[PDB]
Amino acid sequence: STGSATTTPIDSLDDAYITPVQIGTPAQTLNLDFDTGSSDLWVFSSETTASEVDGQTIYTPSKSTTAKLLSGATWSISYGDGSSSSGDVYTDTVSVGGLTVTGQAVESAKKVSSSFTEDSTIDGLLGLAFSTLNTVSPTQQKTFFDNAKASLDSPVFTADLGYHAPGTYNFGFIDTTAYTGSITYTAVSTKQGFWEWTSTGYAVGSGTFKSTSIDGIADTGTTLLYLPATVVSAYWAQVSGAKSSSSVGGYVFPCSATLPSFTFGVGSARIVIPGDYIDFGPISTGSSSCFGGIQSSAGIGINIFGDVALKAAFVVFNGATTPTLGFASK
Ligand code: PRO
Repeated sequence: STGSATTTPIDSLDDAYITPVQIGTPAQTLNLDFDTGSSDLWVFSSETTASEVDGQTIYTPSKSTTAKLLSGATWSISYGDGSSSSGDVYTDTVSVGGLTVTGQAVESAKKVSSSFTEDSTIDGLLGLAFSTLNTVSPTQQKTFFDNAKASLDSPVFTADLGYHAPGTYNFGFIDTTAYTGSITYTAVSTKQGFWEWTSTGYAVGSGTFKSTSIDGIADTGTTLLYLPATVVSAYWAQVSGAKSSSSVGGYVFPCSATLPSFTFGVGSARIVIPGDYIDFGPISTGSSSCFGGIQSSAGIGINIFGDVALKAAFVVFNGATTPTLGFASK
């Protein structure tokens, strides 16, 4: 089997991407944030505290002939941005882009934090990290990808995120028309439950490439690129007027600037992030200070190749017995 679904930015800054997912029978279509940095499939639902719902489409298990309460199971998750959600669990039929899994754990939110309530475009998350991170207790549950795997033509999914444009998540096949040149594969560690890999270095604009190992995670659910303070300082030093602002919460730069590109290494390959991708626009409406798309990971504890980096590439998440990550230009 295979699946193929279009993923669409939620706003003009590509803050996140939503992908339609069919849940239950008859289908209830919810727009989920596919997140390679977590392992829970959770939704706004008929159980979500009413005051915490503001425009989202909800899953109503009582209207699904295939929904079953997973008795006694609960879940609770906190994300790197401080947001959180929790609730109970159903099993139901879930389809993404034509690929169907039966008996998928669908985690129904009873409570969500304010950032979720305030984002009316996101009806929940679909986790694509390793199932060892799944938060359901007392019986941990599998991700959609892990449940789908045995039916897939090939044990892979691919992320092809757009810059200010729709893109695609494919399951079970590599679309050889969706990238240019070759795909370069690199080793993954699952020790922390993430798609964790080691970049071979970086360059700023037209500068020389610095060979240096940077361990980090491929995370479609994080907007920005978070790298060591040394690397980030070297980048912003090339932008006149750029500085780190504790009041704003990171690097800002004059909106009149032209940003250099940023290159990261994947083995002997090089992925170039255009300067435009690194511009996240005014810090507040009408400001002439703009927020940077490359930020320090120093306060986070892990480097994160988020959407800023990933949308510059066609990315293969290879979930074979020995997992790997592939990157190609596009
Ligand atoms: O009552 C049940 O089975 C689920 C688990 C606790 C909350 N709701």
